Amino acid sequence: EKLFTPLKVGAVTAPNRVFMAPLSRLRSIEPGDIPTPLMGEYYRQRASAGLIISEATQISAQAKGYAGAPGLHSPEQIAAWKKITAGVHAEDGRIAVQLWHTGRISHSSIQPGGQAPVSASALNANTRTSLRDENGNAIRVDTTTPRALELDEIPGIVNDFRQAVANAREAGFDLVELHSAHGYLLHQFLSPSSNQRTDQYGGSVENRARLVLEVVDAVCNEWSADRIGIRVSPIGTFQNVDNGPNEEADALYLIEELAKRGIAYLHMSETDLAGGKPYSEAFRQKVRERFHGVIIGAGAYTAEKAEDLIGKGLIDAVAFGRDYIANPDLVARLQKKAELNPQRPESFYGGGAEGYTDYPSL
Ligand SMILES: Cc1cc2nc3c(=O)[nH]c(=O)nc-3n(C[C@H](O)[C@H](O)[C@H](O)COP(=O)(O)O)c2cc1C
Repeated sequence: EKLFTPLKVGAVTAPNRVFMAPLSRLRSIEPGDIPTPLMGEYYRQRASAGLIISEATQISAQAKGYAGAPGLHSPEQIAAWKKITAGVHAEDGRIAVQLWHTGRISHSSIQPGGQAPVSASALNANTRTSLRDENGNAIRVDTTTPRALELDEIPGIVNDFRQAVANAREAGFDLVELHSAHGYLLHQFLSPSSNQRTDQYGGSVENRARLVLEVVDAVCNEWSADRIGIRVSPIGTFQNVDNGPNEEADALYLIEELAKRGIAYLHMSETDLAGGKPYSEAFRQKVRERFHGVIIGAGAYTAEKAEDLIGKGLIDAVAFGRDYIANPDLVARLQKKAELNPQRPESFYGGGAEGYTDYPSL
């Protein structure tokens, strides 16, 4: 068994390889998109994880696409996150903040000034996001057609990521995870399906990856490379964003570029919740030989699959999502081979303590 052995992950050392995947639970305070003491308790309950990766967190107000998702741009948000990271650290845990811009997966009603959200191009995502109704309950609503970012707006986006990472450091996070997956802003630029730009930020894979790599360079400079992770989902289709006709070659280009920056980790979201074709061992080997930091696998993993791939030297750790929703002490349960609590999907998004902090530990 290798799941319960330590792993150096950039600036910190995880005592085990059972990581908590980033999970939007949409329970923040509005107005202000502010983390809450209840969120603090939820994360504290899970502090035995090798590493906690937080729910996706806005780099800016414009970044917002979901009602109830927290930010890390305002003083009030920084102060609230400080309490949450202190709680995790009080229990000898480690926590990374996942930072995103939702781009076109958003709605005008939650944008600054109530205006259209932004993206690489001006075509609708043709999906839904989650807002709140008049009583504060999560509701699904069709995405608003975006405006294409103007070329002179791109530096501001890079700066917003940079500033959010500065803020993450002050808030006491151990690492940051850039959300470059699942059809959100960075992935919108990466994918040819969502990027029809004719400037240097569209066309070739070099142009499509230009933005995410500018962001990686900015955040490594702001803090340190050993503090930076990135989540990608470069094979398959996610939230209507596929990865184009040369997805494998384009993925390896991006991974080679990321490797040059010497960042802490590469987190691969292998499938959407609806499923997809499995990664081949050949492709995993091609990834492994290009990236010289920690590789985290994710997507419907079992402990058995995690052990198999860690044992083969293809990944270093596994992030569990839904099992972590339902099992605060997932590490102890997997170590002891104990049964897991049943999941209650109706309370994954929005609401309060029920379905959030009421899954018991052993
Ligand atoms: C309720 C819920 C919220 C999620 N929120 C995020 C998120 O904020 N960021 C992210 O990268 N992935 C998010 N995902 C994807 C998970 O991180 C994970 O990749 C997915 O649940 C598959 O892994 P699992 O089979 O271990 O649950 C979310 C998944 C669920 C079920």
